[PDB]
Amino acid sequence: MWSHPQFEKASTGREILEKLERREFTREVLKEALSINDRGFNEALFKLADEIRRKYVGDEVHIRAIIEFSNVCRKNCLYCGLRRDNKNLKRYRMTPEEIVERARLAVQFGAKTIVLQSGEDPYYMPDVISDIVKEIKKMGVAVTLSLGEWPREYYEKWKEAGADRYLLRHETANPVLHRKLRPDTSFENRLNCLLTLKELGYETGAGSMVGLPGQTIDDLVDDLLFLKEHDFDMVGIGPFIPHPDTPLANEKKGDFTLTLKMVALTRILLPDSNIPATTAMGTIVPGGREITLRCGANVIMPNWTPSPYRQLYQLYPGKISVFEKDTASIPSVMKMIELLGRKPGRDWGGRKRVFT
Ligand SMILES: Nc1ncnc2c1ncn2[C@@H]1O[C@H](CSCC[C@H](N)C(=O)O)[C@@H](O)[C@H]1O
Ligand code: SF4
Ligand SMILES: [C-]#N
Ligand SMILES: [Cl-]
Ligand SMILES: [Fe+2]
Repeated sequence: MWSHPQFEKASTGREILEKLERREFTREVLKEALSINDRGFNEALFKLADEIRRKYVGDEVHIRAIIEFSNVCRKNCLYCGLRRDNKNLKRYRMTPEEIVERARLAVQFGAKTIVLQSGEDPYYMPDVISDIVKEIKKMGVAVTLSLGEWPREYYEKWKEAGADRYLLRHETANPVLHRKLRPDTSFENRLNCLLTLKELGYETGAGSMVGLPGQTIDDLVDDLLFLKEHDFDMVGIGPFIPHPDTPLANEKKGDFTLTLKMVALTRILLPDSNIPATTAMGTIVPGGREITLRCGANVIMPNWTPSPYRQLYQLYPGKISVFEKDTASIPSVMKMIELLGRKPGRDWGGRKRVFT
């Protein structure tokens, strides 16, 4: 028997970068990219992702204004502050008039997509959502829904009402962990919803949380390969942020750098996808969204939920700032985009097929 020494780190990193540039996306390559803790490797990975972003989605940063119109949820996900067992949290629902008029104001401020997100709140489902969507589509903008898991019939009604996109983050592709963290449902259900949305012709968004309890680097690799397999139009990635009024209150927070590497690898794997710099990235690090927009992201989703509701959509701590008026976010993100040397989107920013 003979020795078995490891290879030097910088050269291994350079070999990983070469494999990523040649698009040799083996599990071992993705695992090693996620595992290397060298600032200079990571910077090269971010620059690769940024290059691919420049080439295949360009310099426009698309603005998607989010209205979080109800924090009522029938589910009990272990990570989420809106879980039904959290009795500390004041619940609210916006009327259709409040929602439509608030959407009109975002359109006037220049948002070209309105995102309607909520807890899984049966009050609205399906017909109130259809009515709201029809009204917002008259404003000349795209509509994205992010309402959770519903029957195919509901998704079909909302498509006929005019919805363009659906964001249903897959959370984790590990089916054992998924069920542990989402005890009402399953990864199979979540995937069936994503497949139905695609079949109905939505632009479909998935994406995971990074740093969930029990999640490993091998699970993150499976998330990347899941995203690649389905060629999602949008991918929403952010860190898990523990919420004090949930069973996961005392667990580790997701790591910003690891999450940024997931965004970068997602852009490399899916060159023409729409990738937000998520709210959670801005919560975890000051300037986190700006950094993420330099590491492969091309979308920003300012929070347009009005007072007094905004502060109650408490998915995780620190999500909401109440230091400025509730109309500040769209101008703010426009200034951010200008300071980055980017441009706001000129059209609805739908996913295009320009890579291969
Ligand atoms: N503690 C937490 N940390 C980070 N993101 C969280 C979080 N709790 C929830 N989220 C994220 O918030 C997203 C929107 S939840 C609202 C939409 C819908 N009920 C749905 O579940 O799809 C979830 O997809 C999840 O990725
Ligand atoms: S993640 Fe979505 S489904 Fe789960 S508790 Fe939160 S709002 Fe409800
Ligand atoms: C979400 N941004
Ligand atoms: Cl969108
Ligand atoms: Fe988001």
